[PDB]
Amino acid sequence: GSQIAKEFESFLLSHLDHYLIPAEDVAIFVDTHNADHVMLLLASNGFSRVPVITKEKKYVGTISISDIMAYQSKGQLTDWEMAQTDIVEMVNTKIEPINEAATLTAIMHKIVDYPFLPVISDQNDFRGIITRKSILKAINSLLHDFTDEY
Amino acid sequence: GSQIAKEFESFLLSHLDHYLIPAEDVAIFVDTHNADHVMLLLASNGFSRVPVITKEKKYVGTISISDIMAYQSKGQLTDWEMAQTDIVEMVNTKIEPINEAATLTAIMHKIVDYPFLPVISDQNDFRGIITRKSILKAINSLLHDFTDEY
Ligand SMILES: Nc1ncnc2c1ncn2[C@@H]1O[C@@H]2COP(=O)(O)O[C@H]3[C@@H](O)[C@H](n4cnc5c(N)ncnc54)O[C@@H]3COP(=O)(O)O[C@H]2[C@H]1O
Ligand SMILES: Nc1ncnc2c1ncn2[C@@H]1O[C@@H]2COP(=O)(O)O[C@H]3[C@@H](O)[C@H](n4cnc5c(N)ncnc54)O[C@@H]3COP(=O)(O)O[C@H]2[C@H]1O
Repeated sequence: GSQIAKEFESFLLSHLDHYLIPAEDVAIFVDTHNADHVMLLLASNGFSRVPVITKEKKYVGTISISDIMAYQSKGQLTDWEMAQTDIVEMVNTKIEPINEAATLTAIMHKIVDYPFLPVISDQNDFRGIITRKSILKAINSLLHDFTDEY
Repeated sequence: GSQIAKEFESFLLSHLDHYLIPAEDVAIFVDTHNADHVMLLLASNGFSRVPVITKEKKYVGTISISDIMAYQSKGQLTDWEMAQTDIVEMVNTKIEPINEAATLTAIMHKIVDYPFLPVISDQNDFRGIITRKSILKAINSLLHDFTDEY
């Protein structure tokens, strides 16, 4: 009864960096890379959607193969033309990044609509991502601790 | 302290049907439908991956636009040829469906690797799906109840 409630206080008031997949371990795209090779790398990494950053590691947005395809068809561009265009042009900006100072309660409410959230500093530096898998793993470790009592 | 632990017992020992998105509300494909229109409907529903069922509502597998594209390129098939082929040929069978009698602990451990799980009966009837969003919403309602005390 007692130890159960405090484990939740220590969970709810815990830091965001406990659940973060650091920027080094996040497959990203530099906004100046060509679109044809991005379509190629996305087929090799296997991720449906990845973050887009600048050379200074500043957050721009996210990209998927769908985004690249929508741009090519909307602009009627050829395959060769795409290999001469950078990602900036077709970058998705719909996902609003979360600050690294964000509460875990604030994470819980946002991660219900997003498979992942990109994490930024106050100066728009890319810090990594919060995935639903990371949060789900944290919930499972917590439940693992309450099955110890009864 | 007291009311906290029982809410978790009632959560952990709860039925799967509390978190299920019933079969009626799941966008599916009938295994005999043409592949070209499936590529079309997948662009209208917006789901990255959906279940594939038979006319008798028996579970077959799942489909995505990637699966359709991989089949067309691997078989070198033309656009018109795809409109004359049914989904059965390119159906993904990697996701193992969960029984409707499955424990919520068993759900927790499986939903960490899968955005969704297709739910089946003992006779392979499709019952619906368990999404990560459904589980994440259930965790949030639970945390909402413990913030009431302190
Ligand atoms: N290489 C792999 N090995 C093992 N399991 C894999 C995997 N690729 C995908 N999955 C599984 O599929 C889920 C959805 O993947 P998706 O690529 O659509 O969606 C992913 C992707 O868009 C992004 N993501 C995850 N890890 C990433 C990373 N290290 N770098 C860049 N983006 C990442 O976050 C979304 C949600 O991720 P999450 O981990 O919660 O959930 C992942 C994970 O459970
Ligand atoms: N039309 C829409 N309206 C609002 N939010 C939307 C949406 N489409 C996608 N999302 C959001 O994106 C998440 C990942 O979507 P995705 O299409 O890749 O992946 C989905 C899709 O493959 C499947 N799914 C969810 N609901 C479905 C349904 N009613 N019929 C068929 N498949 C469904 O389960 C996966 C995980 O679903 P989940 O709900 O946890 O997570 C969803 C949801 O949070």
